[PDB]
Amino acid sequence: VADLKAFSKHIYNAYLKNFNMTKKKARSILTAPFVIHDIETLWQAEKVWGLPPYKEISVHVFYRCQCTTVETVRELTEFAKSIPSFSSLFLNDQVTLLKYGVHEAIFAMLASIVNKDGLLVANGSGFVTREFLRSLRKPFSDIIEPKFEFAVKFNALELDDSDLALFIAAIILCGDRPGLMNVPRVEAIQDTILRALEFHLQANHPDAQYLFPKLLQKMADLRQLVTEHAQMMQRIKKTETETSLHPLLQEIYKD
Ligand SMILES: O=C(O)CCCCCOc1ccccc1CN(C(=O)c1ccc(-c2ccco2)cc1)C1CCCC1
Ligand SMILES: CCCCCCCO[C@@H]1O[C@H](CO)[C@@H](O)[C@H](O)[C@H]1O
Repeated sequence: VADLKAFSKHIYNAYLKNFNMTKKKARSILTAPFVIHDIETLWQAEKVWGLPPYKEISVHVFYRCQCTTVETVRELTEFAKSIPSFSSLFLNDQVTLLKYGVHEAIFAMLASIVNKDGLLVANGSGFVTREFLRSLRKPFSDIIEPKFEFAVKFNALELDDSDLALFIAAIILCGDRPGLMNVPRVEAIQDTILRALEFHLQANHPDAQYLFPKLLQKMADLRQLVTEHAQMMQRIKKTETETSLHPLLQEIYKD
């Protein structure tokens, strides 16, 4: 309880140092950004704002998701490396962790910039509506909406940034990942983060009953969210041959 408090402080600093936007700053903005809600406003935003050559509205928007997804893998990688227990693993295990962990963490973190009406883009200087993203053609509308369903429920838990750092540290440092070399070591670290999380919630959310087991179920739900995301990504790679898929995301899905 004493030790695990110090542990959590370090993981929080890892978080504050590496992530380009806190949930704190996102809610404050979300409560002014340029609203993108149709083709004209997307154009004006671009003309708020170097991607692959143009194809069409839905694909262009998918290119922008893809670029932000890659940018977030970057942050998550620096954040992981800022955790001494992560950085102490052999480099191959770090890659295995990030490979199977980042999309779960990405979708967890995504909730911070989402409300029921849309999400922030371009570092908070823009806001893209959910109805606009719903209007894109299949399969680009289908891959977007489920993340929204997840976020609004997740945001009802009202985690702050110090909760999120442990929660995401817990997602990354997961002994379950296929092809781990040193499983007992990663399981041990995961257990520690989870114990630290449990205590942290006790102090930070003293009136929130069931919050810890609530968040453990969200980790199980994120796992299913990502399975469905990869399946949709398989369909896009198969039916949308003219859409470019970033090589880094390719190396992640190839598993
Ligand atoms: O999986 C992969 O690796 C392949 C990529 C598919 C990812 C599916 O993308 C989704 C789905 C749901 C919610 C958000 C996003 C994309 N994101 C955005 O922040 C974002 C960025 C730009 C726009 C935009 C600009 C102009 C008009 O719209 C809109 C949203 C999040 C997601 C996680 C990191 C970023
Ligand atoms: C930047 C952090 C995220 C990295 C995620 C990408 C991991 O890709 C994997 O890299 C391995 C070599 O390291 C290959 O042996 C695997 O075939 C490949 O799937």
